[PDB]
Formats: sequence, structure tokens, C-alpha cells
Amino acid sequence: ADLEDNMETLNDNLKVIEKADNAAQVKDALTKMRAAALDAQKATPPKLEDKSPDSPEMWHFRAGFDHLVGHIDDALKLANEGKVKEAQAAAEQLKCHCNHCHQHYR
Amino acid sequence: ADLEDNMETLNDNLKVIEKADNAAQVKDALTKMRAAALDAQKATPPKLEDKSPDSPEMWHFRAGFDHLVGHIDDALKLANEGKVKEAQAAAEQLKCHCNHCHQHYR
Ligand code: HEC
Ligand code: HEC
Ligand SMILES: [Ca+2]
Ligand SMILES: [Ca+2]
Ligand SMILES: [Ca+2]
Ligand SMILES: [Ca+2]
Ligand SMILES: [Ca+2]
Ligand SMILES: [Cu+2]
Repeated sequence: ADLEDNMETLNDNLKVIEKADNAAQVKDALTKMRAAALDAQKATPPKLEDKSPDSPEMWHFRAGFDHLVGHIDDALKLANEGKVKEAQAAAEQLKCHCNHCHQHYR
Repeated sequence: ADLEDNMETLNDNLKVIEKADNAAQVKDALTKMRAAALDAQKATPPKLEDKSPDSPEMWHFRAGFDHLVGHIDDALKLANEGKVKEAQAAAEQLKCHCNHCHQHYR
């Protein structure tokens, strides 16, 4: 999967989580998002295409995915406890991080 | 302090950070914001007066301050490293988290 494919997985699964009727459904979507975030973290985005792979910008780009994964893991904790509303609310915290990385790098 | 007073501290100190130029000024304003956020987390906002402490809405209200405080800490670390502009950018990014809670509970 390329970066854009991973981003579609992230986008589609936020919607699945919003519509979910139990916490296990939230968990299944979060699990896919975790893999998509880690795959995306290996990519070089177009806006950084000609910069060095070791550049501060590339490390900052990659760091955004670690924080996103931390949010996914915290939502997974709640989902695995059957706490559907809380897990959905924890997943909504992802959106600002979608926005913030996009502001700088999309 | 009252929830509104804590919100005034958060609001006015964002502007202090935006207009500042040095690490000490940014750090001082972020420190005030952090304390105000921790105190705000203890309140019951007017729109949730009809709710119980373990309601999903109160869980979610408290969780937003946990999140905000974590990102204030990230901004403080940048300020402590002397990265004034990066710390100011992190402070501006807090607004998305402010807005997220407001969309539900303000
Ligand atoms: C950086 C750390 C990012 C995070 C976190 C998220 N996204 Fe992203 N996204 C990022 C880049 C660099 C790009 C541009 C890719 C390109 O090839 O131009 C994108 C793009 C998207 C897209 C559009 C995909 C496309 O066809 O270009 C979507 C729909 C998208 N991103 C969604 C999305 C969501 C929902 C996120 C949070 C859950 C999210 N992204 C995080 C970089 C980063
Ligand atoms: C929930 C987790 C919140 C976060 C994070 C932030 N705010 Fe907030 N804010 C919240 C509520 C429930 C309310 C309404 C309080 C009331 O009694 O009506 C507010 C209100 C404000 C206001 C208006 C103050 C007023 O007199 O009503 C401001 C200017 C404000 N909040 C600012 C603000 C900023 C700048 C934040 C991030 C740094 C922020 N808030 C976070 C709930 C929450
Ligand atoms: Ca493309
Ligand atoms: Ca990875
Ligand atoms: Ca090239
Ligand atoms: Ca916490
Ligand atoms: Ca570091
Ligand atoms: Cu966060």
C-alpha cells in the first residue's frame, strides 16, 4: 500500500468507528488504522520528496504517526473493555492530528 | 477556580504566546495554561449539569483536558529546548483541541 492508500484506510475507518454499534466493531477499525499509520510512516510524502531522508522535516513527519498510534492504542484499550462511547470519543481525538500533519505536509 | 475563569486563562495566554518572542515568556504562559486546564478538568460544565460523573459525556469532557495537558507538555518541552517558533506553533495547534471539546460541550 502507498501513502494515499493508507490515508484512505484511515479516513474510511474513522467513519466506521463513528457508526459502530459495539466496541468490538470499533476495535476492528482501529486495528486497521494502526497498521495503515505504521505503513504510512515509512513513506516519503510528495512535499518532502527532494529533501534528505534524514532531514528534521522527515523525522517530524514520522513522529506524527507515533502520536497517532498512541491515540489508536488508547482507544483500543477502551474498546477492548466494551466501552463503546468512550472508545468512539477517544477515536475522535485523532482528527486534530489528521489536520495538523496535513497543514504542514499534505 | 470557576470553569469560565480557567477558560479566560487559556484564551488570554494563547495570545501571550503568539505575541511573545522568547522562551521564558512562552514557557510562563504555557505553565499558566497547564494549571488552568488541570483545574478546569474538575468542573461540571453547565451543559452537563444533568449528567452523572460516569456518564460518557463527563468521561469525554475530562478526557479532553487530559489530552490538552499532554499537548501543553509537548509545547513546554519545545520551549525548554529554546525552540520558540516551534513552541508557538505547538501552542497554536492547541486550538484544534480547544475547538473539539467546545463543539460538544460549550
Ligand atoms: C502526517 C503525520 C499525517 C497524519 C497523522 C495523517 N495524514 Fe493524511 N496525509 C498526509 C500526507 C502527507 C498526505 C498527502 C499524500 C499525497 O500523496 O499527497 C495525506 C493525505 C491524506 C488524504 C488524501 C489522500 C490523497 O489522495 O492524497 C486523506 C483522505 C487523508 N490524508 C486522511 C487522513 C486522516 C483521516 C488522518 C487521521 C486519522 C490522517 N490523514 C493522518 C499525512 C498525514
Ligand atoms: C473541554 C475538554 C474543553 C477544552 C479542552 C477547552 N475548553 Fe474552553 N470551554 C469549555 C466549556 C465547557 C466552556 C463553556 C463554559 C461555560 O460556563 O459556558 C468553554 C468556554 C470557553 C470560552 C468562553 C468562556 C465563557 O465565558 O463562556 C473560552 C474563551 C474558551 N473556552 C477558551 C478555550 C481555549 C483557548 C482552549 C484551549 C487552549 C479551551 N477553551 C479548551 C470546555 C473546554
Ligand atoms: Ca498521488
Ligand atoms: Ca512504521
Ligand atoms: Ca527528486
Ligand atoms: Ca492520560
Ligand atoms: Ca526529542
Ligand atoms: Cu494528541
